[PDB]
Amino acid sequence: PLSELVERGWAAALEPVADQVAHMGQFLRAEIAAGRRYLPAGSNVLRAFTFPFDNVRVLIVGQDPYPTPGHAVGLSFSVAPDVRPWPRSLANIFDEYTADLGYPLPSNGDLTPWAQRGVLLLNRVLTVRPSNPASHRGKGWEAVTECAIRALAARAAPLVAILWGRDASTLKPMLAAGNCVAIESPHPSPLSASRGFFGSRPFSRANELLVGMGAEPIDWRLP
Ligand SMILES: O=c1[nH]c(=O)c2[nH]c(=O)[nH]c2[nH]1
Repeated sequence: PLSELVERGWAAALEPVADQVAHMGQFLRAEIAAGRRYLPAGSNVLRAFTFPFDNVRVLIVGQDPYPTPGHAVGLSFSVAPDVRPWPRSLANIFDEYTADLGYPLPSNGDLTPWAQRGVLLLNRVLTVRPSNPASHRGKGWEAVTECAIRALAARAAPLVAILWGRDASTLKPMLAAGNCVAIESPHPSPLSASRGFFGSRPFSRANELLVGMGAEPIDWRLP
């Protein structure tokens, strides 16, 4: 029952895909029964939707959770506070963080503070088989996250989208079709590094766009 698993706003917003969420629940049970594992932990799978739907001002889109055991924590790109070294994508994100914003290197890879402040860290696919990158594509997550993005875009509220998962022509449509949605283009991914990602200034440009739409900027500062 969605209201059990996600925040009040999110439970209402995701009502249309409530059965598909239940189905993914049956999928993950079937995987354990079949002797395959999944990440992140069951209690972290919908973690992105445990922060207030109404407060979201930025969407960061990834593709799939980290396939390495102990990395995936149910926020796109985030890792648990004791994870070191950081995955490549997150080191790349943090290099852009310091360059764009001028802040020092974060103390750890926990992006929880971004989530608390209205950054939706959403992966298109919300589970993965450990050590098998992108193993859960086409298992039914795509409809769920599409609806989430659709719902978010439909709010009479400012939204900036950052696309770090390369599915631009998949996602540009839903978003472009909302009232007050700005999409950061182009769509370099963290692993494209110095071929487009570094200097993309996603953070400062999100804040310029929010203030331009009469919204408060995000405080991007991590501890
Ligand atoms: O394209 C991606 N790369 C990652 O390294 C990653 N990590 C994550 O949670 N989502 C994504 N998406």
